[PDB]
Amino acid sequence: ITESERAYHLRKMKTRMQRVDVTGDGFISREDYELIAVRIAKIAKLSAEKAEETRQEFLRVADQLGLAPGVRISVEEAAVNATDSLLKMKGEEKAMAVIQSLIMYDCIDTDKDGYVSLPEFKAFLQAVGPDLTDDKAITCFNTLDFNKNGQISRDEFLVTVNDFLFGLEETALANAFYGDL
Ligand SMILES: [Ca+2]
Ligand SMILES: [Ca+2]
Ligand SMILES: [Ca+2]
Repeated sequence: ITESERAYHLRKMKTRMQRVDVTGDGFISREDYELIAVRIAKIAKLSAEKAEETRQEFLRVADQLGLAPGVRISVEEAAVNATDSLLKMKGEEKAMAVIQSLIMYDCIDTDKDGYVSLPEFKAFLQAVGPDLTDDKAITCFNTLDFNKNGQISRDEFLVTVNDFLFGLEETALANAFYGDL
């Protein structure tokens, strides 16, 4: 792994943590996960029943990540610890990290039809990136939609996640993920 490779990977990890920090305090906490769910519910005009299910799902992810009440990790620490951890992983641990990431797929799938639609992916991207234009969100969606069938399936999401977490050189995939480093 080169110095340029490591720096690229850190840029990706910084993008991830800055996008997740929707509260804008320079930390990652369960408040961030809750706000992303709340914003998705507004953007996607979810019913009150679906909005609460989605809020609970995001908080469950916060719980799985260890973001208990009062726990806050700086975006700087989060990003550094991510590049360090992920770049040390061998094959079996990589595979598990990728499967684990699919919990985020399920969160974004708010109608639970097992696919991520354009509305669902757009709601997610604009929840974490309020500055991202409708056009750019569509571009990001089209990047993940490998077969151009109008939905992001779990296979498409998974191969994208793998490149985002472990990729060492620039791709359109990694840019669409959050998207825009
Ligand atoms: Ca935050
Ligand atoms: Ca769906
Ligand atoms: Ca597709």
